[PDB]
Amino acid sequence: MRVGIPTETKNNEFRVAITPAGVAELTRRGHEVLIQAGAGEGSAITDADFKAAGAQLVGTADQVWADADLLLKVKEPIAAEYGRLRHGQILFTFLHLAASRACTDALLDSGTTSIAYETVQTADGALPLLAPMSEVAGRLAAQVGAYHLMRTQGGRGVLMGGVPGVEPADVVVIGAGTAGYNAARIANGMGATVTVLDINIDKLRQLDAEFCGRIHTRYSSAYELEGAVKRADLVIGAVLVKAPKLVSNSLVAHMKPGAVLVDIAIDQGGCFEGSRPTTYDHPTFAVHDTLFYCVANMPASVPKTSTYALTNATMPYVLELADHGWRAACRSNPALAKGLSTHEGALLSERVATDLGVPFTEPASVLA
Amino acid sequence: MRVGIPTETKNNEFRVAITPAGVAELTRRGHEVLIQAGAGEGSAITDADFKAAGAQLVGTADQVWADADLLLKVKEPIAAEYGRLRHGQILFTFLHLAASRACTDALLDSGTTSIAYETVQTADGALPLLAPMSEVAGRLAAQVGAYHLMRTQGGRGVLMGGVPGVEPADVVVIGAGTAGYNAARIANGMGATVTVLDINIDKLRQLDAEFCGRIHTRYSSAYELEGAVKRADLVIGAVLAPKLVSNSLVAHMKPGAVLVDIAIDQGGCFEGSRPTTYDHPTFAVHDTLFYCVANMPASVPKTSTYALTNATMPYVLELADHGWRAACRSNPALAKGLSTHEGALLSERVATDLGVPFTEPASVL
Amino acid sequence: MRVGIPTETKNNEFRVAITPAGVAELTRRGHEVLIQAGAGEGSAITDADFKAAGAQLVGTADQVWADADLLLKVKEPIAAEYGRLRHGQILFTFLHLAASRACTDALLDSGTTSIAYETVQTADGALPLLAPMSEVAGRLAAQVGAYHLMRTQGGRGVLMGGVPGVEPADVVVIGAGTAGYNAARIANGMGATVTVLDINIDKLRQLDAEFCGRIHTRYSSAYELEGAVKRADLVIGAVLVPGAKAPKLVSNSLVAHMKPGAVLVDIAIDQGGCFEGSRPTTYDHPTFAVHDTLFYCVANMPASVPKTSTYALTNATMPYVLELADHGWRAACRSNPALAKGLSTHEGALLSERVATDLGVPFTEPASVLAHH
Amino acid sequence: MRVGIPTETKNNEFRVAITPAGVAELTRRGHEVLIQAGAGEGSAITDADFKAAGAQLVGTADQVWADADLLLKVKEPIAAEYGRLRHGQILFTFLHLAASRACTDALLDSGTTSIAYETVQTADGALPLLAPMSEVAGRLAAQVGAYHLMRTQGGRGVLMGGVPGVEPADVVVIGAGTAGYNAARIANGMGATVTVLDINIDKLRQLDAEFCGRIHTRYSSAYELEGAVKRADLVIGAVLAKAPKLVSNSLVAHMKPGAVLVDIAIDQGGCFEGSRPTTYDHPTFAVHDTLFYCVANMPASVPKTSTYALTNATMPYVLELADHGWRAACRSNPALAKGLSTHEGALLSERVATDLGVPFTEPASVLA
Amino acid sequence: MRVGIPTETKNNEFRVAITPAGVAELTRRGHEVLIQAGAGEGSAITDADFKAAGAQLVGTADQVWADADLLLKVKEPIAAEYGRLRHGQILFTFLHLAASRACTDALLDSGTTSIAYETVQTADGALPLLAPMSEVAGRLAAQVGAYHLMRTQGGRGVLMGGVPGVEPADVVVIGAGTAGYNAARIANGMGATVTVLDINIDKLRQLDAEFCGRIHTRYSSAYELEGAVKRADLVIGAVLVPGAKAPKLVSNSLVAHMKPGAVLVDIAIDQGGCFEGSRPTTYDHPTFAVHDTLFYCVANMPASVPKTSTYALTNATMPYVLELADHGWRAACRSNPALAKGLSTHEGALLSERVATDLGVPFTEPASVLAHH
Ligand SMILES: NC(=O)c1ccc[n+]([C@@H]2O[C@H](COP(=O)([O-])OP(=O)(O)OC[C@H]3O[C@@H](n4cnc5c(N)ncnc54)[C@H](O)[C@@H]3O)[C@@H](O)[C@H]2O)c1
Ligand SMILES: NC(=O)c1ccc[n+]([C@@H]2O[C@H](COP(=O)([O-])OP(=O)(O)OC[C@H]3O[C@@H](n4cnc5c(N)ncnc54)[C@H](O)[C@@H]3O)[C@@H](O)[C@H]2O)c1
Ligand SMILES: [Mg+2]
Ligand SMILES: [Mg+2]
Ligand SMILES: [Mg+2]
Repeated sequence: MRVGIPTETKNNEFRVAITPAGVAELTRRGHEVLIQAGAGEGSAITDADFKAAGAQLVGTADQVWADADLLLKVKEPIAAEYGRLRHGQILFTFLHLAASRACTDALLDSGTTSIAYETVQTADGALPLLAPMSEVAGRLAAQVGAYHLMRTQGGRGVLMGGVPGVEPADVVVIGAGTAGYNAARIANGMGATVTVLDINIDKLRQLDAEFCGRIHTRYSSAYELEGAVKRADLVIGAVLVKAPKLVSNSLVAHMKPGAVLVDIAIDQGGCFEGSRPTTYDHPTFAVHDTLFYCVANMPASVPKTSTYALTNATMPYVLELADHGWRAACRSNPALAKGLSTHEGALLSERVATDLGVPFTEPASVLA
Repeated sequence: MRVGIPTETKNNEFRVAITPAGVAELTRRGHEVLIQAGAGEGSAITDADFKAAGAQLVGTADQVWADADLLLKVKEPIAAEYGRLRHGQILFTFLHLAASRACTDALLDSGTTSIAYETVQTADGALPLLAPMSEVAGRLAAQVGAYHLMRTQGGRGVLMGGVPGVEPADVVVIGAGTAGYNAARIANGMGATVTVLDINIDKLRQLDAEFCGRIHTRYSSAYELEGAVKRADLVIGAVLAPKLVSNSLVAHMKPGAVLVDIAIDQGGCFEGSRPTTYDHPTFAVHDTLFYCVANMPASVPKTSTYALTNATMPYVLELADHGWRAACRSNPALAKGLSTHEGALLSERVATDLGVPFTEPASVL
Repeated sequence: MRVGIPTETKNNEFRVAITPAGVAELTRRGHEVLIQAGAGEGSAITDADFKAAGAQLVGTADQVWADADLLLKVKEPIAAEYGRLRHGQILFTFLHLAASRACTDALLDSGTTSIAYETVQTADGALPLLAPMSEVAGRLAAQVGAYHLMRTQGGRGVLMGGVPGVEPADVVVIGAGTAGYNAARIANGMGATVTVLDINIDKLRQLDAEFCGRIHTRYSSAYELEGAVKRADLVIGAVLVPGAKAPKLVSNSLVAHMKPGAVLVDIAIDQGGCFEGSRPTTYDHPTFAVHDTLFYCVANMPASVPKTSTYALTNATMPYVLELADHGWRAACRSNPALAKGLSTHEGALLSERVATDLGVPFTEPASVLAHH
Repeated sequence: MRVGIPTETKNNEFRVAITPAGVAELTRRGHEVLIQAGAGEGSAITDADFKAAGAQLVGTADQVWADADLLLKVKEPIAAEYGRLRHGQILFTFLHLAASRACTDALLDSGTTSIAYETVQTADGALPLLAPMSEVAGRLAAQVGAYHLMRTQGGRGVLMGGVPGVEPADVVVIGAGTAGYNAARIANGMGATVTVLDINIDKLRQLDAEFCGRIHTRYSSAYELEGAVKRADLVIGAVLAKAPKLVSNSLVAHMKPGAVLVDIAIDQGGCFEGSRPTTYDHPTFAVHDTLFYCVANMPASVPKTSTYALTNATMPYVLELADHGWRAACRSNPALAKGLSTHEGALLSERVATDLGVPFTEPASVLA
Repeated sequence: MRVGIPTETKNNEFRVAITPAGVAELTRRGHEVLIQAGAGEGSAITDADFKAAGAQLVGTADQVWADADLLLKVKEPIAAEYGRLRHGQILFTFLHLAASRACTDALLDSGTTSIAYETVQTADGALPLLAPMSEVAGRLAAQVGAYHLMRTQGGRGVLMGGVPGVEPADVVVIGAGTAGYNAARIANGMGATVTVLDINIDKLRQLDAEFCGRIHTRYSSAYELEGAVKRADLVIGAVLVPGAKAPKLVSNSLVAHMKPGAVLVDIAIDQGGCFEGSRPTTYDHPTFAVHDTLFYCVANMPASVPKTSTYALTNATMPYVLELADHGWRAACRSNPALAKGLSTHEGALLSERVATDLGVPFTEPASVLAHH
């Protein structure tokens, strides 16, 4: 079949839904790959690189959408693309349908078959396509937080690791899941004193074992959180579940002046009461005497790393969908089936259907 | 004696030349400490912190300068401050006289006694008061490198440590001195693959032992240096300056690669370096991003103030207890910082860089 | 029952399939242990050692095979042993059937019941009897690869760890399971720059955590594999699909692009090799040239460290040996799904699906020979 | 020559001034080694071990002192041994003569030639025979600190390393010399959060590099020291001339109830205002709501370790005294010569001479 | 001046005493560089590479030696080269004179001026030109020890690192200087249990700090050394007294009490060997039996990794080469006391005190040869 990857069109979205490794593998299996000219430029993949791997490069967005049987993207389609959606095409991308009725309705009205990266889920409950984006966000949180700690950025003016004889930044990571663990490991590699809070004591055991106690772990109670947050130079909100609000504005009021709060959970409401999504040009805002950083889609800022991280994870699903079509691919792999979102006007996600007050169609009935 | 610390007035300078630790020790010893109100605020030290330690908080800069026998600062006096300079006061601060005849003329015309932090020098040749600033600047170079590597900052789009299955940033540190060692260490801690270039094999050998081979060391031939730089996502120039990275070497670098010049305070070690500000920290050179902001340590004044004043403390105490002449006689390292006294220039290097007469430090001791 | 252990006969095979502690235990449970005289000498276990444990020592290999109900070995039967294979005997050893149409034929034609160590597989997917041998083979691969990088061995002439100011060897390990992890670990301990590829990203996460990113990890696509192999001084092939012949991942064409004097150690040679140019070699003559590189393809690597590997192996196999001796193959396999996955041949039936389909031989369901009545 | 080693006779001194290794090296060079029957049994050295190495075992202390040309000891001669001192013998042991007029006078009255372990000193200023004992004391201080932190010993009841989710002990080490570095190292290996205070920034740089930021370092000032001590569960005093009083009883008053303070400097006055030397059986006492541990001669607690650490250090010096006699050995080795204390009624240490108000005889005048 | 670099002639010696960038630097300074055709081939430096850099390629060894004012070599001249030694030439190379009366006599009888790399010595006592080779040899000692511990090499058959549940190899390193530290470090990286002995307790403290006690340290006395060696699978001899013949610390009767199949690598063989039974072996025939033990005694170990060792060496030597070329030996030694410490022979005088003491030969004070007029 024909696999199409258009240029991402969201403001500041520089990732692309495939790399040449991926193109080469599809091509080797007798799939034709159609890529819009310039699609990989944000990720430092040239048209030449993609063509060498086997792709046909196409001038236009609508030719890619009109000719592909499988359409790969990174983000959900936006308004300018709604008219490009079609019956008989499989769309595989991050969808976040609960967050957009316009998107969901555009997909339902088009008749298209869509599968969401973020709800693909293995039997142990893990989200293997979301996982690499959580790793990158976690790692970025630490770097971005160190930088905004600079006084020239409105921060308290504290270097992460201090220097001999001088106190390091005190870093608090809320959440020991994927993002959280990654934020802590990098803030620790920068010499900061890192404390991670979680109510999952097994996750705290893993940290304790992996850094041999260097990363502090505390059982997360409201009481312990308040105390840790009042002492912090840097707070990283890394709770994945809507995200609960663990840091009240009352609490922020008692923080050290110039403390930085980095909200990774922003892609689901934020885990700070005061969080509201930001953009790259205006990344941070003040709450009380404190600095909030809440940019949406953090991994888009490092496209060369994120493109590879995302697509290395999606590749085996991409291959199964190309080889076997959506129905058979979903029937063979219940993890892939958990991502099924729409098909010929049916909404196949019970979570989205109940959030939106839309009829739910059971996935099982469409796979027969 | 009275020790006086005014607020720093240079644009974007937020450090302060003493902490509460230093005031308590001066006070313990019977000296009076006078500090301009608000002086510690850029460094997150409040007036109340200073007062609890023993300081007297005075309302104006003019009063601090008038009444101090020993005047501690971070940066050289600027034009607005020239009228405050006075005979019979010891000024102790970073001066960099060879970079400013105006400042030199001001100190000479004032008759003041001054000692430069940066030329205080121990017998092994080390500069103990610059050292903490090089430590800070090396660590920052890693953090700031990492941030401008983001595509949104106009860098290539590479995360320092990558993630499992994905290539980390390739980081090259040129120079294995204090700053370089510190840049290498932070960048390695962030997960980047780090290569240090230097022609002192002994320093390479200490980096190899310290990190068990994890930080790569290459002896700095022209072939090694060019190959390393062309493969790099991030270059930290840390040679304390000669121009090691030519503009045409930069032409062959990966698009969107970041070059951070720590040497910028001494001309920079990249051909294309010119000094840059916090508001506009980077500029393009070919398809590459140069970061050359001056006084990097000023960015983290809570850290830098303590790093610096921990280093100056023993000298401050000796100046306070014994006065500049007795302290300088007892400690030749401190004497190496002598700059002016009662109209006379005491530095041969500054005198010859400015083509001005020079009084041998030994004259006055 | 009578359990028998013959002397290993494979080239330079110094391992044995039981130790004195094993014989004492079998003996204590009232079994007769028969051992071919000399069998343990390669592992420094003397006949007196084995006899004091409760074993009857036997002059001939033929007698051990004829008298044993359960026959324990380390390696697969070789050509000179095909005539010793018996109907109604249990053979418990490393088989690697997918790699040998001829060995499979002899087992099938003999009517024997065979269970392979390397397909014994627990619920979590782990291969507990292969594991210790993959640990040894992977550690060996790094030292053997380092040794062959020496110019005096025909290799490139590069030191594993370099020295200060001078680059280390670039080591590419394909596979991040037991063998690859151990190869990567030892190579990294010797100072090399180690990159590990796998298609299982969780294995790459584990390595990334264990060495805090010091050992590099790359998702294994053909595109990424070739780039890495072209840059490598030493390549270690360590991939597995359990019971299946190795996929050919490194083409002779790719090897033609490698640095002269590069070394390729194919640990997966026991399952047929994961390099196109791999063919089984021997401790006596372990290497051969392909294009301007040197291949190392020894299919019994742990044989050269028998004081380590005899014990590592028997620590793992002995609990399964005991179940087989006490209860017989069928009952033991019924009680333990993990042992059952090892089932390979019975009375001319091939019980392994991957082997069957890799060899183009008809397959018989294992459940059909274990079904209750 | 004849080298004699008697049994240590001070209360609770279980160390011995030679090991089998040392005996074998002396014996191989043609020296005769005479050892009091039972001398190494505190250090787990049987008479058989010494005998096998070439020693001659003798029944009585009297015989060892009478026949030895070089007498090796661990501690200074006590009152009962004063009559065993003699003209023409070399005595080589820890002397601390300034702390004892009775010992000093005994050495002088007897005419013996004595050399003090603790004043042997290389040209970088290091004290190589004292160094091993500081290493031991420092490491022990971490272990005894841990033990007396148990509530059952009167301490606050805090485990060094905590456990996942739970806060570790906060340990403050005052001084980054040999003892302090060693205490910081063990206390950190036990999982504690360790802060080291020193005014030597290059010693702090070394800690920062050796443990990669894990052991915190703070520039030492009374102000920093007060703050650190007020947060500590355990304070180790490791300042190495008499030791300065760095922790006042007033500061102790503001400490956490049940905090433990271990004074390694006790063998030169202690560095806590409240310190006074203790013994193994009554090792601790209360100051305000705090527990002080002040046992003199901590390395005696682990004679197997300490015997070997010490005699490894002294061995090259012993070999030279034996091969060459005291005069030639001292002329050739200025480090050994610095240990020179007495000879034929002359007092050869200027510090001891001025401290006791005795005539000072120049070591050079005797070395000619 | 004419600086000449002949091809190395020692067994399996693949290093060369200069690289193309060394040649360009001399040629830039106005010196003529003569290189024996083929001299760089073992280090993959072609005649063309050298010619490109500015060298004159000459066909015979004899012409290089006859024409060169400064003669750069890696190893000491051997018997076939003794006739090439010249009065009025400076020879700069590894000499190891305390270990060869024959080589010393040849240098003395020829009247040549020789400077040893291994006795050039900075005021801190470091030997900056030996160091890189010691790093290479120490790292190699670990990998060749591990190799010969294999049963297929006549070794004991123990894996360096063991595997979980099974004990690793027991490695003793004698000497905690450059080579000892590097061998301990690589052995430890392979998973071995490593014990290092030295009489310098400060070198033990460095090892203790660096590996937080993981590498064991023991003060070196005869008694400790014989306990440690009796328990060893592998012993690495790495002691030095600068310019002196190595002490024999490991007696043949001690070797008699070692484990059967133990491996002893004498890195110090270049200065005579620190084992009683040691004698120079070759990369062709590196081992021989002492009692039930295998001795390894290669005196040019870094020759096998020339891509690493040629650059490591020349990185260190080249600054001294430049000063010798520019100013002649006498002026250069006068300006640089470190280089002066290397001075070994001049016009029939032996300038090295330790060598003179060790060979029982008259010593001439080097300051006499450097005196002003
Ligand atoms: N030669 C010998 O003496 C000897 C001894 C022991 C083991 N071995 C062999 O070593 C091999 C490895 O064994 P193991 O115990 O490490 O297995 P393992 O299952 O633990 O790991 C094998 C890994 O290979 C990976 N893999 C499979 N296909 C891949 C591909 N196409 N690209 C990249 N990675 C891929 C898997 O994801 C898995 O992680 C086996 O063949 C085993 O029999 C040989
Ligand atoms: N075989 C080769 O190819 C080759 C190559 C390079 C170096 N080397 C040799 O390796 C040897 C060691 O060199 P290095 O650079 O490590 O030297 P080094 O000086 O750095 O270290 C030598 C160490 O040996 C210790 N030592 C001396 N006498 C001792 C004794 N009696 N007992 C225990 N320890 C003792 C010293 O205290 C010192 O720490 C030298 O002979 C050198 O020439 C050999
Ligand atoms: Mg398929
Ligand atoms: Mg002597
Ligand atoms: Mg010159």
